[PDB]
Amino acid sequence: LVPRGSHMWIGVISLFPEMFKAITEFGVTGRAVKHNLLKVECWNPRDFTFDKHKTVDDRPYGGGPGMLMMVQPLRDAIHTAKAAAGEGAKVIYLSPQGRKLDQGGVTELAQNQKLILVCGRYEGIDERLIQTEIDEEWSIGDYVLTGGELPAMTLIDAVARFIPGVLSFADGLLDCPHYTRPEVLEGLTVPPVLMSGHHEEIRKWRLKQSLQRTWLRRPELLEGLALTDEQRKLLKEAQAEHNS
Amino acid sequence: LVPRGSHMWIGVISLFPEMFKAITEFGVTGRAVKHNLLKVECWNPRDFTFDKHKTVDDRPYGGGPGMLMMVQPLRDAIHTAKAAAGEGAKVIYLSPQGRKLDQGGVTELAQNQKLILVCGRYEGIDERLIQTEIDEEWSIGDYVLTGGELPAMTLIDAVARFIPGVLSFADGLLDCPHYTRPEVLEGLTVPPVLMSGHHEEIRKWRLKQSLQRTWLRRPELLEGLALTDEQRKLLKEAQAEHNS
Ligand SMILES: CN(C)c1cccc(CNc2ccc(C(N)=O)cn2)c1
Ligand SMILES: CN(C)c1cccc(CNc2ccc(C(N)=O)cn2)c1
Repeated sequence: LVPRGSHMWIGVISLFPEMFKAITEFGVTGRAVKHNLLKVECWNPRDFTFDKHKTVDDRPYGGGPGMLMMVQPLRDAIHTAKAAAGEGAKVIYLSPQGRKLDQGGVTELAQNQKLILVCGRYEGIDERLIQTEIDEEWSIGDYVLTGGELPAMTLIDAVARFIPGVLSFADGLLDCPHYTRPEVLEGLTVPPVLMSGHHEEIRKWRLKQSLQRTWLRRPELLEGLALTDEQRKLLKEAQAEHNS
Repeated sequence: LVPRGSHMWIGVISLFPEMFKAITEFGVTGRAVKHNLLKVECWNPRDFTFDKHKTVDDRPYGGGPGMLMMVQPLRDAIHTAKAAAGEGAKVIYLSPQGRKLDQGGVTELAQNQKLILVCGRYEGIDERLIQTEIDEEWSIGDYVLTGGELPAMTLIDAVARFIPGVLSFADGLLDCPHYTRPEVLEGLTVPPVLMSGHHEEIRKWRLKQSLQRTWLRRPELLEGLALTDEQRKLLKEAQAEHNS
């Protein structure tokens, strides 16, 4: 009954599929799953092992302190996910060596109706599997985590927001400050304009604050933008008041 | 019995504390928790409400489509976490408007023995709470998620790796490719040097590959580095071979 149509299917390859309950069972993403706007399906390489101890790691050629994902169980899990996905599924590997995710990249990834996310553990996966099985390698940021599961979940959450029905950044700026009750909090008052009921004055104040915040915190983000006439004016005003 | 000492305590304020099972119950972080190297303690603003329906959101002054976290339950939850933490706990708010996390920032945050992480939902929290309760505002990347929980979990995982006992980036470079069995995979062979047993040749090959990979994928990362004599040489060699 809930209108889908732009529903999204996401296959996940992970040694710890139960981690994905954090997004499939709670909040907005949990609702998206319940309403069939989002489907997350997990395959565990451990289920594709054949030895008694269900071995899923293997030693790197050339030595070193780390292990890699064992090729055969991982490869078989990926092939099974691909078979379930059918035609048109893009296979994504999350790693610190990948293309850096930003909101633009999220909107690009969100254009896919089917994704398969491969979650590496240990020191990652065999380079030849990346060559033969992986379409795109992405990073959620310049830091190292214990597995690709949190990055995969982060990507799912980010793209889920663009699925119709699931739900100032949209303009490439940081957001303005927001206020709610009470009118006075530890001596700090709400900006009078927000309680004026003057919608146009409130819009312009918020936009001016967003411009000022972006300039002060992330000035490089401004360089990437072609500001509107109005934005140029409000930013100039904010900068003048800062130097005043 | 497991040596701790540099153990870390992390308080979390979240409307969905059960999401944090994804890190406290599984993998390396799950082991860290079991071994008392890492403690994660959650407070839910819903438990600090007094009305019949346990209301945790509130309307923004000045209108708009979104809601904010209700101040009183959130504020009381934060104060309770602070009381439990005692002296010296840094309070962190995760938002897209915060300082961008990278590995350097992770190592800085990891110097804290106590952290409190505040997870915003809806359109975030009252600006005056950020002023009065929050020490530092951090972002895990330039994208928007449905809540601060995945960013909080991402930060916990990243900093947990620096807790002694819990466990090429360390040099500011991307990692080299790695290989494991089989020797031939879909016609693709393992680089002969990795099966040569010549440790010095293998080290230099890996370093050269890391330099080449960083140059090709993330050249800006190289600008931030003062390369060693050896790194300058191997990078020059890799670049020469690319133009050859
Ligand atoms: C070489 N190595 C340690 C490694 C290689 C691949 C995957 C993993 C799993 N960890 C991840 C994955 C992604 C990210 C990210 N920033 O998107 C951070 N951590 C580790
Ligand atoms: C204004 N707004 C929508 C908002 C404001 C604050 C928090 C939140 C919760 N969502 C988050 C949190 C952090 C990150 C990050 N990149 O670290 C991404 N999403 C949303």
